[PDB]
Amino acid sequence: MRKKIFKPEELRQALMPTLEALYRQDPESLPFRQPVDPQLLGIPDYFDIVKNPMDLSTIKRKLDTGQYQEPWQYVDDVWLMFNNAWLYNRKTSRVYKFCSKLAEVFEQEIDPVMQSLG
Ligand SMILES: COC(=O)c1cccc(C(=O)Nc2ncnc3nc[nH]c23)c1
Repeated sequence: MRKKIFKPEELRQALMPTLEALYRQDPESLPFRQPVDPQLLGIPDYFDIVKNPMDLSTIKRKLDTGQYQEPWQYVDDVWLMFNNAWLYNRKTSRVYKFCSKLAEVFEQEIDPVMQSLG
């Protein structure tokens, strides 16, 4: 099977608008722009529950520097960010609701872009 047919710089160009769409969500992107800081947020159990943290700044730096070698690796990091927030936070919470808003934006933005890689 063929692997890594796209250049990382091709993935950067194709996928960047889906990431920019998340950054444009105000105020829903604000809890996701920087890594969760458990000390600042007073949630000392965060790293016990969330074993692989992810946030927009980490995704952005990986995409900007061509670290994604397959399109699904980017998609998996975005989903990891969402799934961590839904896992840790109460379904009734503001962060949980804001996560769901971002995931809805991402779903609408990502489907046509993945088709354009077909
Ligand atoms: C620059 O950072 C901020 O301004 C800000 C504002 C409000 C909330 C947060 C924040 O990270 N809250 C979170 N609490 C629990 N779990 C989470 N998962 C993602 N964010 C989570 C950040």
